[PDB]
Amino acid sequence: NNYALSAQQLLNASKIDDIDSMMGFERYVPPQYNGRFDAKDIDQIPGRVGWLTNMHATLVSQETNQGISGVDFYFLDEEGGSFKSTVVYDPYFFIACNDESRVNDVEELVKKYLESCLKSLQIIRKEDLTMDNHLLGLQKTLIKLSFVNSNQLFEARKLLRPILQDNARNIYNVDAKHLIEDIREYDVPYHVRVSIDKDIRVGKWYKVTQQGFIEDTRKIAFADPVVMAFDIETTKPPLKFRDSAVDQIMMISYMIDGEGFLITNREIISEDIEDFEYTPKPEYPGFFTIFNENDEVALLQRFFEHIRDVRPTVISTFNGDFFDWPFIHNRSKIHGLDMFDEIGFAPDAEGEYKSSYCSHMDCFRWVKRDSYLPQGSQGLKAVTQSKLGYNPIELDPELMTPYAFEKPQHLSEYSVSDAVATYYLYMKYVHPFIFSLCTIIPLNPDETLRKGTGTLCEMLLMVQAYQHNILLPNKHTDPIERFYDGHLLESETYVGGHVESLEAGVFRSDLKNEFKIDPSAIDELLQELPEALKFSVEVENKSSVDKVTNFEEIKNQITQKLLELKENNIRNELPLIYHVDVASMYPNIMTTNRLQPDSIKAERTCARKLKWAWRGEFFPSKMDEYNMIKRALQNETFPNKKKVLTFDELSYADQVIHIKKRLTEYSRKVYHRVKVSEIVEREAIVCQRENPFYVDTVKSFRDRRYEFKGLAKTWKGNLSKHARDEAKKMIVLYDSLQLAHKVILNSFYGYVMRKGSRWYSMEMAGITCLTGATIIQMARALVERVGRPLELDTDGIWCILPKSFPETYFFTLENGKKLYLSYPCSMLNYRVHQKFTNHQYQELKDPLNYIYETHSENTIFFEVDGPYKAMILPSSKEEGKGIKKRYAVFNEDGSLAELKGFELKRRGELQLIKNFQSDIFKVFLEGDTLEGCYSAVASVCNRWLDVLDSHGLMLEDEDLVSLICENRSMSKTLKEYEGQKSTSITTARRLGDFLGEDMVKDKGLQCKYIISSKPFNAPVTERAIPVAIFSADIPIKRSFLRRWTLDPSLEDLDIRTIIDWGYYRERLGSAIQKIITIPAALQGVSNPVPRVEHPDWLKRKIAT
DNA sequence: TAACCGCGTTC
DNA sequence: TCTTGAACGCGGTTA
Ligand SMILES: Nc1ncnc2c1ncn2[C@H]1C[C@H](O)[C@@H](COP(=O)(O)OP(=O)(O)OP(=O)(O)O)O1
Ligand SMILES: [Ca+2]
Ligand SMILES: [Ca+2]
Ligand SMILES: [Fe+3]
Repeated sequence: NNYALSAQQLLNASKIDDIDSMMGFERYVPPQYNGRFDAKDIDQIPGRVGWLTNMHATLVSQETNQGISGVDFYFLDEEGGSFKSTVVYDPYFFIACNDESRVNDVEELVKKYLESCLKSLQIIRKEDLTMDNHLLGLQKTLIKLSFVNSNQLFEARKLLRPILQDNARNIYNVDAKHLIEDIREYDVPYHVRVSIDKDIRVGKWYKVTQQGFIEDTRKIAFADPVVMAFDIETTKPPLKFRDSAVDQIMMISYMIDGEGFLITNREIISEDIEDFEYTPKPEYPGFFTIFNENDEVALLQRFFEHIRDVRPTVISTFNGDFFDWPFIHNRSKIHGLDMFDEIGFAPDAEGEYKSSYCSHMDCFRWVKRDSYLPQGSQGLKAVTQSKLGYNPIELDPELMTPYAFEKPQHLSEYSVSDAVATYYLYMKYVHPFIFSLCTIIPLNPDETLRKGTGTLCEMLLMVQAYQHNILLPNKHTDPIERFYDGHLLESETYVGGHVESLEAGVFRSDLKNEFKIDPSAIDELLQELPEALKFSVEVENKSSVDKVTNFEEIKNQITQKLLELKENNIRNELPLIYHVDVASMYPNIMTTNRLQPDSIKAERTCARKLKWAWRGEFFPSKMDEYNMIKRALQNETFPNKKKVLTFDELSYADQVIHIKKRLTEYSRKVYHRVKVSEIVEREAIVCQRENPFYVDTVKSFRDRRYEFKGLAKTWKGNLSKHARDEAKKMIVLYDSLQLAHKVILNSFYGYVMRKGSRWYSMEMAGITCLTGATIIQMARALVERVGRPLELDTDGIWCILPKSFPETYFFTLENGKKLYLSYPCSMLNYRVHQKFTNHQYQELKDPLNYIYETHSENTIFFEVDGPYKAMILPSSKEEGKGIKKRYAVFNEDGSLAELKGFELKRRGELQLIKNFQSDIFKVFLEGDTLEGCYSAVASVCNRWLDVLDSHGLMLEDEDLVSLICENRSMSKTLKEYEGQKSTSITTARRLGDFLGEDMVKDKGLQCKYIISSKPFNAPVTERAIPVAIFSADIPIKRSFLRRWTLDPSLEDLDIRTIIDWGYYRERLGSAIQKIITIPAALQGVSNPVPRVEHPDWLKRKIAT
């Protein structure tokens, strides 16, 4: 019932109100005032001020029978206390009409059909970007159906779903039902709807008054919530995962606002623990006090009791939604405790643990979304070293439970290791970012942390659409089929970024390089030189040439250098290793071109036609064959007392899955292919006068990210003097903050392609990509002619320029100030603004009379990364091909500048290749000549080959397994890969066989394997031996080690007997080839490690 | 062979 | 239900 649901949500509400009272969040109703809610005199109006930390939807009773929708807001005050306060706002959505004439007619019919759920209805008007002449002022008439609570709203939709689907009777010559076109803004989440309409945001200060919340724009900083972070280490069966059903919590470490506490279960932890200290850097103090308890239930209850004592409004964990919280929850139930009644936490619809007064900050969600760290470096170990600057305590999870008996202090100091890292990781990186993000995104801390960047973008866009009175579009629904010249398509897409491998090998400042400069390109550069340094001064640095002392001097110094290189073109010199890269490329291409989904028109100036490249992946079959297989499927029966289902009876989508997978069979059996793919160049018109609310939202977020990037460089430019340890401290703060916004910023591009988007446009996303490829290839077309481009990717070109090429000069202003000039950079930027500027950008100057001014927009700019020391790019093993998206770059202080894509960086490759790649790359700095350098690298390669050919003799059996184990992660559970083979798959099966099916039950299983030599002549996937078998009982070992070798006579069990050493040697050989010997070949040096042979295509090209 | 896939990168 | 995109390397599969 609708009155039953409201009754259920009402006692949830009274429970929450009691938990909030317990934790200090009593509902405050402000003193009554009947005056002007004048905002300047804020300190006269009676009420209570507070920093807003949370907001949850609610249902509120009479203070009729059903409740009223509202939102509880959770504040911290100025007096060290807390309070909570409720706002009510009627849920609402809109009905649109085919004909504006009879709008009241459909308004009386809706008053009839929704009589038992509607509360009120208005006639309002919003701007529809779909509508004709909306730019001249026209608006859309809509009925605003208002409701008492969120249940009546969904109830009205359930009644209107008939009427809408119904319109999809004397035939010899309209009713009110058939004028309901669609319904709008029914989707909007309620607390989002309140936070938007009432302009309330978590993280701002408000004075709560009877007239509403008053933003107090005076307070400088946030308040200071009491923050608590906790980790739990529990018992574990050997070589098995931790199971809440069987195991029990050994200890719970935690920190509350800099003070640490460890609670221990003295029924598994042998002795008792003294209050010790763990501070791995001076800035991260950690004095812990231990609460030694007896049983678990005593441990679980010093925990629950300590939470109520401190009443924290933030609790942080690391992966606490998947492991820590559900473990504590289930072990309290077995001990007869309701965690909700004790703490207020309970799982939500996604199984994540949330409370009302207290945000649950799982940092694992931050590192995964916003850290800009590779997944290989997203464990808490790596996250501490990267972003906190020390090496935390580390302990083998197999030694964990026995060290509880044998060495309790060590396990105690690994437990507080994880807690100190978690608390300070939250306070330095997660807390400032999320709560600042909350001041602009209409969500509370829990959802700001966990929602996807696409969805964060939708929020920001929905505030904008609303505040400019723009009617929200409904969410996009995927076309269930599309057809291309009769062929059913699998994927409709566009050509994305351009990326080129051009040269491989070692390039280095100390070693000369041959260049062949195009004289005709120089001629161009000096022709455009005069206007290009005017550009560097006025548009790059935002000044005037009229104020610069030495414009002609710099203009002459470049001229002779360019002229010298024009006559003496074929030159052999040291190179300048540089990187050019467009700053926020795709956003700036959108803002420069006024690119937004509502701007894309279809034949119906103000018109900037731009091209994109459409790619379809259709089946080779004809359409006669498509209906043939559909008829085949219709005659056959499908499963679900009704487990018998017509083909027609199933949803149009699921049908497609069956048609598509049957069509892959017929195509893979009549046409020898599953997909034919085709590029089609298409053009679209982009209206330059359309409401730029989307473009302006991306412009505003771009500007927000740019400021953090500029502050980062400002401290980098201030790095000359603990100055070298405090200036470099923030380089990371600000870079993190700029990198955190990078993914959200670029999601404004991806958003227009996302499922369920409200502003879907493939045309828009394709136009951005094609423009970006045209720009990057224009830049390479010129760098070819004056240097050697090494590697190019979307918006970036690595290159060597002749040492003779003009680089850096400083303009001087009458002020005495200097302006930075990189002629390699400004020579491209000037070309970009010549060739890619939008001279059709129209913007309303006077809205009151609809008068637009037209002007020229170009925010596209390259940026120069740096004069570098060395760069090592690998080469493919196949002829002619290169390897894209991998390389290493070094700074002139020897330090590593960039490492991209190599197995060293990726999550769980074969460790041997990871340690090899960690070793050689720095060795590429040694030697005095190109060949002397390759000889230094070779010496490292032979040392590794020595390890492999010696069958790791001189290597301990503990490191030998660490070095030869590959670690692949199963994105699902083993059941879902049915009909697939992989080393990750079979090693997971063989592990379920060995240790039980209970370790095959959770997704994301880490599969650590060895490839065995036996069974010989078998595919590599059938020889993947899980690594824990060698840690097992000698009986259990020798059983499975032969069931997997298919050698029942097997007796020797030393790892060196089982391992297919020829297999790992071929892998090491491949890494030696691609990084070293084959690029060596391409730079004219004979193979530097003869023990790894060149391929026969390279052997043929030594004699030819 | 040529085609395609899963994972985790670089954009 | 909630859900940013495409390009690419590598080691495995398949017919
Ligand atoms: N996560 C991503 N999601 C969507 N598009 C991306 C993403 N990363 C990169 N791109 C797209 C849009 C980028 O503008 C473009 C080039 O990427 P990239 O050079 O790494 O960053 P950027 O140019 O956007 O900012 P910046 O160079 O200032 O750090 O490719
Ligand atoms: Ca842990
Ligand atoms: Ca860029
Ligand atoms: Fe137009």
